[PDB]
Amino acid sequence: MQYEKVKPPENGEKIRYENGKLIVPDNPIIPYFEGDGIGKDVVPAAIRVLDAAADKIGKEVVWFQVYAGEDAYKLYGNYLPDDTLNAIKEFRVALKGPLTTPVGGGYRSLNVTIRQVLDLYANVRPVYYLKGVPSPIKHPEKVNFVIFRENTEDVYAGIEWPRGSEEALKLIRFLKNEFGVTIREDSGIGIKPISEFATKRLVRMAIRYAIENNRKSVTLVHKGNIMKYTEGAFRDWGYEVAKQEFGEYCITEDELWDKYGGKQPEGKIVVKDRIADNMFQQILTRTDEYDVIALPNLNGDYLSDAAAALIGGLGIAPGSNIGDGIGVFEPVHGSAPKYAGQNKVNPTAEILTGALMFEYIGWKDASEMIKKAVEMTISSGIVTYDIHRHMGGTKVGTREFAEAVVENLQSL
Amino acid sequence: MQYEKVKPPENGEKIRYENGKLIVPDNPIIPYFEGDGIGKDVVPAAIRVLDAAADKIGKEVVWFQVYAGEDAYKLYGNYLPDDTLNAIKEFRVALKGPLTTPVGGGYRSLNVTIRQVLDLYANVRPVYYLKGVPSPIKHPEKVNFVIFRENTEDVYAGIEWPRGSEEALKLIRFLKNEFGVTIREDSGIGIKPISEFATKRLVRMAIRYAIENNRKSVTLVHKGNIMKYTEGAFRDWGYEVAKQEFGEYCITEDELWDKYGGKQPEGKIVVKDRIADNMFQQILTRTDEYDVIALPNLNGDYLSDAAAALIGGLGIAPGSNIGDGIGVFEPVHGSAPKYAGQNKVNPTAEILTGALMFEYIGWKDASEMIKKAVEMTISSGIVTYDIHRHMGGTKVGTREFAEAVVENLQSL
Ligand SMILES: [Cl-]
Ligand SMILES: [Cl-]
Ligand SMILES: [Cl-]
Ligand SMILES: [Zn+2]
Ligand SMILES: [Zn+2]
Ligand SMILES: [Zn+2]
Ligand SMILES: [Zn+2]
Ligand SMILES: [Zn+2]
Ligand SMILES: [Zn+2]
Ligand SMILES: [Zn+2]
Ligand SMILES: [Zn+2]
Ligand SMILES: [Zn+2]
Repeated sequence: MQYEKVKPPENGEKIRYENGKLIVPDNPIIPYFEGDGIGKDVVPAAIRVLDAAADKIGKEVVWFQVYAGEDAYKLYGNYLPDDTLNAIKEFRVALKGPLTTPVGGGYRSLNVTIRQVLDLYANVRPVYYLKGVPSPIKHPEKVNFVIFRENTEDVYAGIEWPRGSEEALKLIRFLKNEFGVTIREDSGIGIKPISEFATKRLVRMAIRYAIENNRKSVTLVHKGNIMKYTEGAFRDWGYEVAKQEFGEYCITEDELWDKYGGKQPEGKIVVKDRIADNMFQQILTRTDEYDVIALPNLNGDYLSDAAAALIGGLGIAPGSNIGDGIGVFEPVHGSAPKYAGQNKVNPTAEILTGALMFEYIGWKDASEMIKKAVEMTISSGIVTYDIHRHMGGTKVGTREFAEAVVENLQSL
Repeated sequence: MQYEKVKPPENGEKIRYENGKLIVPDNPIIPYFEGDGIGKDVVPAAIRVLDAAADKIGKEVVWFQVYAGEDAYKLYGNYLPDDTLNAIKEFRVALKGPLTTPVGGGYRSLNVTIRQVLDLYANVRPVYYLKGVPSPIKHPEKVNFVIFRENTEDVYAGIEWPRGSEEALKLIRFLKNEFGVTIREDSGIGIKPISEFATKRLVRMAIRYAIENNRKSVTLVHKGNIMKYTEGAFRDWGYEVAKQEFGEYCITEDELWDKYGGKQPEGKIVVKDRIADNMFQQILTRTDEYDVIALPNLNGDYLSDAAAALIGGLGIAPGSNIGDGIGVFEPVHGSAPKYAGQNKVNPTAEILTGALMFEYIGWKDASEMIKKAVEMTISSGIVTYDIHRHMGGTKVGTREFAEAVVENLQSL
């Protein structure tokens, strides 16, 4: 690719993507940017940990520092340059730290435009428990999900207009004359679009994941009993993909009971569905019963934040945005201005999202090694500010914490 | 008021609604109906407990039996007859069992028409812990919320059209050519209206409730960071109700710290706001910081279910649908056909709903006595089979459970 104010490294190898299969080297070049505030601290930390987890299983990563945020407005005059985008476009996995939405924008607008120009349609969140991390629940150890969230549409597509505005007012009056529907005039208005195409590729991804990692089930979560033609369609469209594209692998829950007596044949993945508002109960009492979960945008967000709270909270949650043969990896957490000062914030989220990057790369044995080592060190009592909370009497800084997990990794 | 196939009782007095107020005599006539299946068990049981609570406090409910569901159908040819709707309209407050929505109609439809004709715009749910109920979390006793959910608008109002229907395609095209919004045509399409009127009605009642019952706070829950003109509007309209209608009582969080140094003078209500997806953590880790919660329709449903899940579940949840000087009190659970008549099901939810009804009509002390009685009974390990599953104890029938809460009620 042609790069402006930064060149790739002479020492690396591209990851490639033919068919739908991702071809990964032993020395892949993977771009990353520190991003804003806290990122200057946590991303370096994840790097050192991933460095050691790489060189532990006879491989190496060749990091390609690109830029985003302040670093970029300082350098290109722009917060999200062509270079950065084009680096991921070319190299297909990136590790990112958190961004700050510049004065003017809209919520997480730099993260919006990244998923847009790169077509990252799925937010993928693994939720699991590490021993030693504090939990508000009695049985956090039973929690083990991977959540696949459609991330392009639903109410979160930002299609809406304020009360009393001319566009709002025309929509309401349109809906009156055309369909005889009557929306009070003093109303703000949004629109909720869910499409066959977008539902079907998110689910197709979740199922393929289940097959490929032999998870026992895929659960479709929807509110299709009140919202028949948006949420209810997500369900019908998700079932269709299981039924029409994966009949080798997928059986319904009707099929589980009548045809298989309730036995789970090897190879087969159960595809089931649960009403969204009941899932909050299900992850608390039937935690055992869910692995891969596939959800629309809103439900995806709520359920996955609910699940993280069981397991130690959002501050340590690893995230991902994924499309076709391409992925971008950041913690679910923001950039926090102050961070108590420097070197005091928790790198665990970034480290574990680093681990998630390796899983998507194929090096899932190295991902596992990172999880165990993060655990061994949190269990030891070595923790930063945020987990000294409910085990108070041992501290240690951001750098010192990453080093201590490095200690534990090399110790296999 | 006229009655086709029933007659109101000989010996009571109407509760009255004058100025903003219920005027409740010692002997109110209150209509009720058993409803379907499980209803023939738990409603009579709740009645036994409410009679003992009223008597102990110098009061009497003159019950007025009316019908809905099957019983109504046989008696009237109408699953939801005129006299039932009218009895509630005349006598203002009603206790109900659950209703199976019959073969092929508007969803939880009987309950839906009830709240439409009677204009019950708030769904109100107390969430609190009773010792002796199994709980998945570490500090259940910190849970003490009352959730006010706007129950007339939002995506739950079913304004919505299937993919490729003329109605949908015409809406999609209109949005493309009028607002420059491109919606994929393989989309089903809903609309999310949120109006001043509905919102201010809900928030008003929530803040009144907090004043009348000395609750420390009202939290507005919304996803207005992403949905500026719907949820965001809910937020701001709620703040306007606080400042402009309840200025003598309501302080913002900023005021709490500026004006009172973070204390909380007695009599001031903190009105604050929080992001809906952040709320699942909050109710688990900062659970003592929340009291009165006011939400729009969909957030209200997810959050209140997720709160019931902390405390023993939906099987035990009291519920309320409320309007201006009018209220219908139902448990949250359905009619669970397969158990009908067995003297098996747990009547705690009806019982607790009866208590919620007592608060509504101003008998707060009786209300407190019934919750207390239920605790003591369950604490003792006197439990119906649902709790017995998990706790062990003395398995007891529906009736003997009620007999046991009566005997506890009388010792207090
Ligand atoms: Cl978030
Ligand atoms: Cl009739
Ligand atoms: Cl429900
Ligand atoms: Zn356990
Ligand atoms: Zn199709
Ligand atoms: Zn089809
Ligand atoms: Zn979220
Ligand atoms: Zn240091
Ligand atoms: Zn009296
Ligand atoms: Zn106004
Ligand atoms: Zn619900
Ligand atoms: Zn027993």
